[PDB]
Amino acid sequence: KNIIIGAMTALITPFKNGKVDEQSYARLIKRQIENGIDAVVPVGTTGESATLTHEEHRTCIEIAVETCKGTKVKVLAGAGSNATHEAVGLAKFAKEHGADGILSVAPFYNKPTQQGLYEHYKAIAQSVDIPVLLYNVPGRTGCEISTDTIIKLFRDCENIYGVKEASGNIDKCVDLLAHEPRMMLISGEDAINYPILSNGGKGVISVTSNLLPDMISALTHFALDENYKEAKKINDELYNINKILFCESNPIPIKTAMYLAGLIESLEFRLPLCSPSKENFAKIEEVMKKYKIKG
Amino acid sequence: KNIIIGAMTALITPFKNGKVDEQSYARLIKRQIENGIDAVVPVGTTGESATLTHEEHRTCIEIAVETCKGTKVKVLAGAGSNATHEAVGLAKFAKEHGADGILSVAPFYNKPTQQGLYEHYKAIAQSVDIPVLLYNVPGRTGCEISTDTIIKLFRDCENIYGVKEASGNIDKCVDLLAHEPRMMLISGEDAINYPILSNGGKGVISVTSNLLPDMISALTHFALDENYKEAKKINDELYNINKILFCESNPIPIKTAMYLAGLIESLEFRLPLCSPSKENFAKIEEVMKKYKIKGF
Amino acid sequence: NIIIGAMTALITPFKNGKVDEQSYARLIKRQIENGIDAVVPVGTTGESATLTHEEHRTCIEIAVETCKGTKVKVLAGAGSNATHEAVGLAKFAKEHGADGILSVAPFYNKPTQQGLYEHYKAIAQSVDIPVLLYNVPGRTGCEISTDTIIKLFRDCENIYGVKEASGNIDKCVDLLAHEPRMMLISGEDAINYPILSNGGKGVISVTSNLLPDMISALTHFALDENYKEAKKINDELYNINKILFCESNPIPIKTAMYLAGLIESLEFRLPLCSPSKENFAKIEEVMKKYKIKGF
Amino acid sequence: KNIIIGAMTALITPFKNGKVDEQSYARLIKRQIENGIDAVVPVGTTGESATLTHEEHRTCIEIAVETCKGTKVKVLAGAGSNATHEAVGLAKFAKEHGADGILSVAPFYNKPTQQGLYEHYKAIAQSVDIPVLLYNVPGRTGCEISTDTIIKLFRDCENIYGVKEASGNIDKCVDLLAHEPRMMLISGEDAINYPILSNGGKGVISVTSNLLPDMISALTHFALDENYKEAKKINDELYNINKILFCESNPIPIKTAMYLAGLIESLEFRLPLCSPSKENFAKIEEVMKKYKIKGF
Ligand SMILES: N[C@@H](CCCC[NH3+])C(=O)O
Ligand SMILES: N[C@@H](CCCC[NH3+])C(=O)O
Ligand SMILES: N[C@@H](CCCC[NH3+])C(=O)O
Ligand SMILES: N[C@@H](CCCC[NH3+])C(=O)O
Repeated sequence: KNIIIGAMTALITPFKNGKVDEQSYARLIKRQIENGIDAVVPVGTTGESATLTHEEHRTCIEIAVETCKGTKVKVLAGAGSNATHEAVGLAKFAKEHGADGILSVAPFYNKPTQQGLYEHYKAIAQSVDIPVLLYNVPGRTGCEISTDTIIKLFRDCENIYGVKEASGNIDKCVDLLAHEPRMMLISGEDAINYPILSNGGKGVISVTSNLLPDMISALTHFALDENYKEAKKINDELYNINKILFCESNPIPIKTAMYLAGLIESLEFRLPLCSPSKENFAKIEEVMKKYKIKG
Repeated sequence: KNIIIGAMTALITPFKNGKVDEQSYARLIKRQIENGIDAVVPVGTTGESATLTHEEHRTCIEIAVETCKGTKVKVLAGAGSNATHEAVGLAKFAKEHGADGILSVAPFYNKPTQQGLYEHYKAIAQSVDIPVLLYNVPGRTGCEISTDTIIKLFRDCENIYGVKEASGNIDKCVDLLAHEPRMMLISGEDAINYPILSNGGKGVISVTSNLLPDMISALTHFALDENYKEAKKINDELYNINKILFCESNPIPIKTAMYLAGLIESLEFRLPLCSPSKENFAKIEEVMKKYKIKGF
Repeated sequence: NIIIGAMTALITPFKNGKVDEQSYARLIKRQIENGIDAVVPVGTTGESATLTHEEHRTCIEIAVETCKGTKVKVLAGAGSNATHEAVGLAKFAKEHGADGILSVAPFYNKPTQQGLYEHYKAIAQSVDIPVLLYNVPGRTGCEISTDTIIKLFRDCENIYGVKEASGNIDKCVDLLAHEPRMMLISGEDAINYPILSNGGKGVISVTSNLLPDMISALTHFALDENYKEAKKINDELYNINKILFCESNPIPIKTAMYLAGLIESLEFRLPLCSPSKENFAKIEEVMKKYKIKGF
Repeated sequence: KNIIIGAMTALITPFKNGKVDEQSYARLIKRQIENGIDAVVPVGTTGESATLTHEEHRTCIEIAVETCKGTKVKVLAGAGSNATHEAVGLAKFAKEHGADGILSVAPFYNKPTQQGLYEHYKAIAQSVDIPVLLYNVPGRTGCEISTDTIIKLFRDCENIYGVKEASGNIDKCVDLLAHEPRMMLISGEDAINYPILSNGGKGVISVTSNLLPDMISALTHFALDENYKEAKKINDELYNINKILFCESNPIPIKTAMYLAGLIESLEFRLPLCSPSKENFAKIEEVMKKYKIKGF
């Protein structure tokens, strides 16, 4: 099956005076390209997909597809929804508008059964032909795509090729690849990028890469090159930034970090997201003072 | 402060051929109305708000308002979203179209901070001049509105009057009312309706009441009338059905039970929701046999 | 035959390492002087884990003699994660004048529900005094399931109920809806009233070390079905009830006793120890809200 | 620091007629030595430490010490307790009767604070002069030794050299080795042996090695040799046995498997442990027969 692996970036969606800032967005994607990043994920969790209108969401996917066209870099379009008909709609759009594949989050809030999860993803996979990456983030969704379901879907569906794991559970990671070595396990948690990669994971979808695309890109390629000494080295030194970028909900801290680095104009969120508390603000800028940020 | 309390129902949304069965929807509300229900909650979690379009969502509110108009049964409209701008738009439609107040779920999925939660609700509360009931269901949303935030919202916003608590945390309920006895604590967890009411809760927003509106109605009014022995009696009897209705994700069992009772024509959901396992179907069917289920 | 009502998990006071036995008697007298219906020598609040049998059994004796000739009963701590030990403890408490035993679920070793049944069955059959089960999964690492609690209650005459310390009011509804004959005892102070209002017949309290009159009043107002008054006290008590667990029980309660001049010295036996300076201030501050009894 | 690393086995404690089968114990330890284990852990959790008397506890250690004498195999004695005086008492015997070091579990049930955990272990480490390995298993104890606490103990106490981690938390394993690279991180969770080792872990204390000591020792040695591909392969192969060895509480499945393998005479537990459900019995037999088991 066709895949999208390697060092991938969960793009922040910068805001300017309320509206999506289409210049910085298309610009930041270029900064990711010119820094060793293999793929970009428009409008994921980090891109505030919840606060974006279906039009704005569709716009960002299109921008991402258009800024990358003609490069090595791929676009993994965030197409998740807790309503299957929307997710399909977002899936069909990405395909008909030229994304390489889609990252489809597990339905949040409505807590579907494993059966419902299977049919949800089957419907999405069987309405496009592009690679589909599952996304398991139970802390946010209130639901867990079981290994059984994940593997079931991988086998039943031609274009479902893996899962972005952000469940903090390395046991599940071993479980996945022990019973199903053919799948692409993607790290969805920055602090444990290395352990996932060292167990056969084939890439990451990073938040930290927004700030430090070089460090994250190198880590993954070192790990993929099976240079575990160097990949662990980077993972170890990135531990502090990886943890501090979650002292409050992503993408709050990362945007704050992208702001302090001059990479974006305004520290601007769409409610219910907001700027962090001053304490966590102090903690971020301090940790930032320990790394070399490029622009 | 103006409020909406008593026996309330988280209305299921019946589908027929994929579309909302509006006649059936109106009819189910009538059944709730005539069985002692004080207010109805169109399009909550139980009404599959996640998979309705904004237009269907708005229609269900219209149907609910139209059906309760003339009765003193209030319409507490589900207006929550994980986007403040959506939540405000929904809250404004609810106001403009006759809803007596709204129910606003804590933002799900995007895990806002307590600061973000406060501003999210303040923005909503300032948008309309009708009662706003907070909704805390951390198991679904991935976030918890802390007791302190709840009390701040209640004290800072004139139309925020309470919270539907669905966390299975009785300590929190004790915490809420020990510090702010003026707020309306609403049970959103059927199994423990009585413990919440008996600690000062002033109503329930029930899933069970779709099937047994009379029993839930009587439970709440016994409790509200301080007849705790009779309220507890009913709560104990309802424990079986109260648990079985969550053998899978609400509203999967309740809709199955409604279908089994002949109260809705077809057992249809919108994906990712679907019919329960054949086993749970049999378990629900078996548990129903222990209860007198009022018809239309 | 049962033990219900307002019960106190007695603290075990230390002076220079050894159990201050005069302080123990004075405290127990103080509990009796304030309407407490039963005392629990050597519970978790009594630091059973760090005591020797020489002391575990000294304490029980003192409890028996101090209560000898009053209406106040003695529910001895007699639990262990080893059945042969718990049986020995059960037999001791009996052979030494205890009116009943409190038996915690086996901690650490995580027995099955089958094992939990065979454990308690062997305990109840060893002695002829009533046995109160103790469920505190946050401490033990296991939970006695509702079915297991009910089976034990039905299969053994002297198993008459359970001290519940799981903060799960649903389980309390479950237990009393299916087995309304058992004595559900509250083991979490903050939610004493909601448990009592659902048919609970008593509390085994930490706060009643400090405020025995109020806890005794609460429990008795609820037994008389004056739920209005029981709720008032429960609400007044919430703050002290919560602060008494700002650190692990019995660290805050012993600190409070010390601050109230009720024990000689703030002395724990390791691994327990003094609270942080911060929590010391918190505890001291919270205490001011309350009128505290002397001897 | 004096250390004890490598492939280690949490020894089962076989009972015949209620008493510790001393001869079978030595026979099992001998089998471990022959199949390449680096250390054995007498009377830990798997050793049913909870139900053994002090006489038996000490007896088991001495058997482990005397069997390992004249070999490279070390004895890491289980010597934890949730009372510091008893833990020091246990520690003092283990040191005086041959054990190369002690494994000391975090105080269970009484939940001491981080400050308490520090003073607990400091009192242990400064009362005997043999290596001490911390044991963090919060699911059994109810408390967690924080990363900061572990590093403080490592730095302020000469003979504390690392921690057996059985919390299924790889993030914590990263935090530990990233801030204190001299830490001897030992896997205490068989299913994640490889991921812990691949991050700089220096050993395992295995339940599975009782049954398959060759595979566990091969896994650990491969990982220490930077041969991650082969170490992962084995870990992947062992995943199912590593998981079903916990369908019921350890050491219930492992002892069952050892009995069905003919490695011990009888399947006796001391209460509150007991024989598994007859269905879990067949489950264990099923999984074990999918592996190659060494005799004596
Ligand atoms: N805020 C809603 C709608 C999002 C529409 C697509 N960006 C949600 O998170 O599901
Ligand atoms: N599916 C989106 C939009 C729902 C719109 C109708 N309530 C959500 O769950 O928020
Ligand atoms: N600390 C040991 C011994 C307690 C002795 C008194 N029962 C335990 O809790 O198991
Ligand atoms: N049940 C006690 C007994 C300890 C005796 C020495 N192993 C405990 O686990 O602490």
